[PDB]
Amino acid sequence: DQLTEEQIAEFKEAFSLFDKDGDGTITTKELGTVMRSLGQNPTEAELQDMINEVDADGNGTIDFPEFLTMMARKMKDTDSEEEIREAFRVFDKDGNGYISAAELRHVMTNLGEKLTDEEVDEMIREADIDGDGQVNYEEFVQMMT
Amino acid sequence: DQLTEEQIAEFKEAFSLFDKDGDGTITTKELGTVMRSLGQNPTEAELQDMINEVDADGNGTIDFPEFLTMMARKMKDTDSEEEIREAFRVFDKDGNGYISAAELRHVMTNLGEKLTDEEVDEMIREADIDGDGQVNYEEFVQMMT
Repeated sequence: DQLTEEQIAEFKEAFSLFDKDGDGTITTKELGTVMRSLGQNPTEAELQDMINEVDADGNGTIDFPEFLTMMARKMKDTDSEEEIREAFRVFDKDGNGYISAAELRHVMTNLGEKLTDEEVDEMIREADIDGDGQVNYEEFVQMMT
Repeated sequence: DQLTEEQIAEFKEAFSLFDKDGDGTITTKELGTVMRSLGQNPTEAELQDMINEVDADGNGTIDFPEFLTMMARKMKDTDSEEEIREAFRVFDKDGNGYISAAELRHVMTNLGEKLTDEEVDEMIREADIDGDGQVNYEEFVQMMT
């Protein structure tokens, strides 16, 4: 029991999405963002380990292969419940455990309708992402209108 | 200018959604969350006025007929980009104008692929949601589980 074709393609999609060089490597800083864009946010420590097992050679970079292999060995102990909870956490501002039913709806049904699973990828590529994955949303609005 | 049938149908789906009771009548807050669930955050004077306009008999509620009448007068002054802007603002937790690309991708492609429009509506109905449209997200996580 390994990673299906879809999973692989998912990891490949997230990695490439935050790998501006277009080559096949990403800094340790971008690793955290790649993970979060996958639904699992690692602790500063968990990420640290990952960077070591891969490029503990202080080079700071990570190759898609070394990353894919790493993702497979850890994709064993990973329940779908974690990823979903992270998705809802995005709506929790104060972190108090609650979210607005309205925002949830408006984001899932409205904005989800106006955007295809492939337009989000492109908009992020075209837009200029921060070194922490942070983006100025007016760019998404400007390109959607 | 008249409202399309798709419009009318949304205003009706949202109205009944947050009308926990069953009587085509909702409170001032329920109104606010209904309209936010449609992509249009209304001002607190704006809401008060939509209620003081109709329910000027003490109750402090509003029914679908008048709701739709106002929405018709309201929609004639609202556009599409402002609904997009509000969906992205959902991501800017601190209101600095920036959001996490990682987070945006995750809830739009991952979470948004694990459920449909009716599921979101179905889940919102089965979930305990207080007067502010606020809901404990652990519920949604469990419903999906």
